[PDB]
Amino acid sequence: ERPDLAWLDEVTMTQLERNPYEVYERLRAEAPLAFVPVLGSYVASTAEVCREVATSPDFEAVITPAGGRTFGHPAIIGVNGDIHADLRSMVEPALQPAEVDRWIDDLVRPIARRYLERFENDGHAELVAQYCEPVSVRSLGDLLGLQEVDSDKLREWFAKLNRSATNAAVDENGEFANPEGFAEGDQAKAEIRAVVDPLIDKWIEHPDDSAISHWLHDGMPPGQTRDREYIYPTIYVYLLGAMQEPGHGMASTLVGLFSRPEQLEEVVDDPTLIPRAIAEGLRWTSPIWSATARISTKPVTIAGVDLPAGTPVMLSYGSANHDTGKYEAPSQYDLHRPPLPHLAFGAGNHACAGIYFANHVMRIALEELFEAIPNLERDTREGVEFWGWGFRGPTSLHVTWEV
Ligand code: HEM
Ligand SMILES: COc1cccc(CO)c1O
Repeated sequence: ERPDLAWLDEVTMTQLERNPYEVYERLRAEAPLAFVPVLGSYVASTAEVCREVATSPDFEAVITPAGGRTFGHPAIIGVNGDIHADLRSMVEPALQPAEVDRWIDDLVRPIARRYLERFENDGHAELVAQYCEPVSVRSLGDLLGLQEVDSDKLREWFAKLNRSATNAAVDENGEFANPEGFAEGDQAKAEIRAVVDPLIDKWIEHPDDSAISHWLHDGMPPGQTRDREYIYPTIYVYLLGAMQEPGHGMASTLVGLFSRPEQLEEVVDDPTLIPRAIAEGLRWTSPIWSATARISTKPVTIAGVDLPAGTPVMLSYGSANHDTGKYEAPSQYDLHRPPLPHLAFGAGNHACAGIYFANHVMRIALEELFEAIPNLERDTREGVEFWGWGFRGPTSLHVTWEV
């Protein structure tokens, strides 16, 4: 429809998944709010537009089409008003900074040590599968009450939910181009139900300190629980992004540091720089790259585009974090970049609820990794490939060290 952007008609889903940064570099210059045909949606690509849409009183949350097919209702990311307020009040207690600080060290540090002991003397490792993902899912899984769900299974679940929730491609008529791509999401949800329904049955009668037990009971009249159908979509939301993203953030931060060997050495030598390294890592390759959206509630003009009411806008925060209006050479990882605001945790009333927790998980994991393997080096025989448009991270991270 927009004539000068006719080249967007030839952008493919595979291209965006393999590397979205060249298309989005053009979008940020040509059309900070642009309709991308293969995605079937307007997309916000700059920091100014993403922040404006995410915080505007004329927009509210909406789930992406593939997200809605994957999660249903009421996914915390896709609802508003009283339901959103209730779901926020449900999840926020265990994520409060004063609460996290009471137990985060005793949670994550023994988990990190357990996985490190399996390989720290091998001299080689694939850190995504052997360390980053397991620590991320084991830490959250224990907090949630899924202690008996193996980390291999949690990792499989977030991979399947990832592919289902980012199965966004549409055809010429706006219909999903790959309808078969939701089936493995449906299979994961069925497996999750078989595992979690007995745990809920038990928590209803015998509450404990697990987060899901508290989701059932907190704030409820005596003897009542939230219906499991009301909380399952937020359980699924956790089993995708809350499980996946801290592992993604760790791994991207390591890849970035390896790209700047002088900076990797600084951080190993001075672990107090790890939080700064992670913040730059999240900006440099945002784990949640383009997974959420908002919808206009009235006619509104954004970046020169007059949008009717009811218009969805995808928030490509991963592109916003390479906005050259804010950052110098954003495609380069730079630990010594001035610490500026970033959008890797989103913005507004639907901004990430788990920032403080996530930052500590990533911090502790990297502290223990560098303590156990100070001479870590990247395996330069194997290149690092990143994959993902909705969620983005390295598919593997082969490293070596002198034993
Ligand atoms: C590095 C790790 C993480 C990153 C980069 C990240 C980023 C994000 C982003 C970009 C959003 C969408 C915000 C928006 O639409 O404006 C989000 C939402 C959310 N995140 Fe995080 N997240 C991470 C980890 C976690 C963890 C570990 C948890 C839970 C323990 C969590 C809980 C949530 C919740 C509940 C929401 C939905 C908020 C709402 O819609 O009201 N996140 N996150
Ligand atoms: C915390 O988990 C999520 C955050 C934002 C988006 C999704 C899925 O679209 C998530 O699962």
